[PDB]
Amino acid sequence: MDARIVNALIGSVYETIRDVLGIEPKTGKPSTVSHIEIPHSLVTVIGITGGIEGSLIYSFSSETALKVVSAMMGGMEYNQLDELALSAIGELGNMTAGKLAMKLEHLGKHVDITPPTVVSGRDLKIKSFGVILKLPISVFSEEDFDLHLSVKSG
Amino acid sequence: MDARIVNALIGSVYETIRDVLGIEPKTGKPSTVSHIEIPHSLVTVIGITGGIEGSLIYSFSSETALKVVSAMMGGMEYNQLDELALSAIGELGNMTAGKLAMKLEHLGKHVDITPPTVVSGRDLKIKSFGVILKLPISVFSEEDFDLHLSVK
Repeated sequence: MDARIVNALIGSVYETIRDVLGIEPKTGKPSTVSHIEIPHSLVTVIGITGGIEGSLIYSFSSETALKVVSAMMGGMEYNQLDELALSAIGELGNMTAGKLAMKLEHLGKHVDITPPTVVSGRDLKIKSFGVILKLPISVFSEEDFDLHLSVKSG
Repeated sequence: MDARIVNALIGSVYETIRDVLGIEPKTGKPSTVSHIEIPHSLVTVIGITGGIEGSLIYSFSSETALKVVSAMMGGMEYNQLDELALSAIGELGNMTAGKLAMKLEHLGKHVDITPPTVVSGRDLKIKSFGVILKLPISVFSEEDFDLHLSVK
């Protein structure tokens, strides 16, 4: 996969979780993986079409979901994964793909971002297609966001 | 939601769950829902961009899944749900969305399709965004496939 892409992703995650959560993230080291293990119970999926067709998938614990939402809410404490709570997460990732989309444009990659689809369950397993990039991310805890970027084509 | 779309969807599903699986299915009755109530454990999610922004979410069971595989793999037998089985499952949803897209093209709207993502779990709950259309499908069992098309 193109480092430009990998970099384009990194910047989007960095800039985004800084403006929305107000905290500077710690991007980890890029890494190709064969499948996707979800240790959590909350997973979001965002499609991408065009220059590159695949996806952006990120998940995390319920405890982290809260700190996340509470952060988007300016500071208001929180502890209830209501409907808006799911929208919070969905909004976070959407804004991310939103920035990733713009950055790919500059480099000449015209892609379109799909709305998010937030899934939550117990023993979760996902099956994506294309080459799976893994980007380690530390927001509040050490690596509390295990994000992936699939590229079927592009 | 533009019935001209539900139109392209049910026909797409129909014409696809028909040629790929060789069986004509019964499309239930189009419903409008406030959210997606997941009655199964395996979902196939496919996204739409362009003319419309939304998704296509097939919901089916593990049992229902292997019957699709066998129905695709020349009708032989299939017991485990391994990667191949999975890739088959996606292609089916993918071939559908592909036809939905193709029908959309002829009515003005230009849309692009995302590759599918199969997810599975205990106590599933999918949060979707936008307006939603529910369409029940019966292939083998009665309503063994519940599909949702959330939009813009």
